Amino acid sequence: SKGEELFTGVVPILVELDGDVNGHKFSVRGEGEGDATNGKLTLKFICTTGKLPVPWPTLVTTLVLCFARYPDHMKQHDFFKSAMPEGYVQERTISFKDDGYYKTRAEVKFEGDTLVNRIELKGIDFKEDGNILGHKLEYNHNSHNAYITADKQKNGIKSNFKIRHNVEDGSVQLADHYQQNTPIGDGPVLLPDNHYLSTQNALSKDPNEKRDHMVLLEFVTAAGIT
Repeated sequence: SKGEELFTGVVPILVELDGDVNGHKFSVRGEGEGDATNGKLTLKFICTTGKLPVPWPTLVTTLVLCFARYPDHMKQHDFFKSAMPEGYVQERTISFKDDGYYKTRAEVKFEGDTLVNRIELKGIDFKEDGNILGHKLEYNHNSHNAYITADKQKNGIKSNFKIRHNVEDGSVQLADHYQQNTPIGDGPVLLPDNHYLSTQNALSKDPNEKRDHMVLLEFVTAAGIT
């Protein structure tokens, strides 16, 4: 639909994150490419301030749903692409069970030929000996479904979902996500019927990279509408 023609091929991506968790300031920069026809993302993220003070897996959801594969019968429900190129604001609260929370605010928009995700993150109330600041999470990210609903009052969408992070002792750390997206422009956006996104992620390391970093492969596909 509207905005779909910006995503017909492979698109370069830039991600910039400025973060502060319990007063520990950090910065992350990512680059790679996205292919919405297959729902595929290929990115490499570097911490540009030293060692990341939180586990890389806790930043995956924060670090571009316009690259989701929406099948033909659902093309009228793709809010994310319909907002382009002006883009959208993506805001989340992420509550970690028995621990602190992240608040994130991002702008996702085209800057010329590159899709850019610029994020501010604040982390508050974390336990210095918990799973997050204590670095106790496995280096992976399991698959999740996220239900998308229309926020007709704000011409946007909303979503809430739980991420289950594997803990190195065999337990699970829950991260409860509430999300709200609002268009930056005022043109015709698509407000969808209820549906969901299915996401898979694989995390790896570049052997020739010396900085603290994360190589990320992601697949996102839409479903739930007949």
